[PDB]
Amino acid sequence: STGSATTTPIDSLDDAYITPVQIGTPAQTLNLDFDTGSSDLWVFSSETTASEVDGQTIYTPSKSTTAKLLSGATWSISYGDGSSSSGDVYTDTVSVGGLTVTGQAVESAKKVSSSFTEDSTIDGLLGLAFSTLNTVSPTQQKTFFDNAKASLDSPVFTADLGYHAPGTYNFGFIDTTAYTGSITYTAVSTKQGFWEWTSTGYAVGSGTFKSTSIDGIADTGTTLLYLPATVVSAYWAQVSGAKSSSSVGGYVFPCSATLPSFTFGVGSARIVIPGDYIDFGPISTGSSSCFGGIQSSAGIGINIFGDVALKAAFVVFNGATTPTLGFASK
Repeated sequence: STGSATTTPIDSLDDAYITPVQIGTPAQTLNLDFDTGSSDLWVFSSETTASEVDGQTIYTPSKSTTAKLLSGATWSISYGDGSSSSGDVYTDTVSVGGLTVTGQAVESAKKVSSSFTEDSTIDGLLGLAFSTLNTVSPTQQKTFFDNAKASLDSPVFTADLGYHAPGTYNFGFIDTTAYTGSITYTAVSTKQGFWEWTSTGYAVGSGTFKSTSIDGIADTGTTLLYLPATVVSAYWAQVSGAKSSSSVGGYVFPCSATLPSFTFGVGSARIVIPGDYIDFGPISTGSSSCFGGIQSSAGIGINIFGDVALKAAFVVFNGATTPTLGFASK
């Protein structure tokens, strides 16, 4: 089997991407944030505290003839950005882009933190990291990909995120029309439960490439590119008037600037992030200070190749017995 779904930016900045997911019988379609940096599929629901729901579509398990309470199971998650959610668990039929899993754990939120409530466009998360990170207790549950894997034509999914445009998530096949040149594959460590890999270095604009190992994770659920402070300083030094602002919480730059590109290495290959991809717009409405898309990972404890980097590539998440990542230009 295969599946193929379109993923759409939630706003004009590509702050996140949502993908429609069918849950239950008859189908209830919710728009979920596909997150290769976590392993829970959780949804706003009929059980979510009413004051914490503001415009999201909810899953109502009592309206699904295939929903079953997973008795005794609870979940609770805290993300890198300080947001959180928790609740109880159902199993139900979940379909993505025509690919169906029966008996998927659907984690129903009883509580969500304010950042979830305030984002009316995201109805929940679909985690695509390794199932060792899943938070369901006392019986840990499998991701949608891990449940689908054995049925797929190939044990892979691909992320093809758009810049200010829709893109695609495919399951079980590699669309050879969706990228240019060849896919370069690179080793993955699953020791922290992430799609963790080592970039071979970077360049800023038309500058020389610096060969240096940068360990980090491929994370579709993180908006920005978080790298070591040395690398980030080297990038922003090429932008007149850019500075790190403790009050704003990262590097800002004059909205009048033209940003340089950023290149990262994948083995002997190179992925080029155009400068425009690194502009996240005014820090507040009407400001002439703009927020940068490349930020320091200092204090986060890991480097994160989030959407700013991934949207410059066609990315293969290879779930074979020994997982690997693939990157192609597009």
